[PDB]
Amino acid sequence: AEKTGIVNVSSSLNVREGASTSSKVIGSLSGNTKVTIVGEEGAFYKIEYKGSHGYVAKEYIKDIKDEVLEHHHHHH
Repeated sequence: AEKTGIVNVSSSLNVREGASTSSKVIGSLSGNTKVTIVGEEGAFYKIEYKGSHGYVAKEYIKDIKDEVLEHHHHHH
């Protein structure tokens, strides 16, 4: 069951490849941007980053709810 967390920042959210507060930044994501979570580890959530696995703190994650959107958007 995949989970989507809503990003909440005053400017932007940094993405780390490790799990520490200052491990290694590989890029950043826009605010209110949804992130897919496949698991959790420590005080940080694991997400599927394009090219590898991104790690972010739970503090920048708010309102976590499932939302995979049913297939076939076109309504019969």
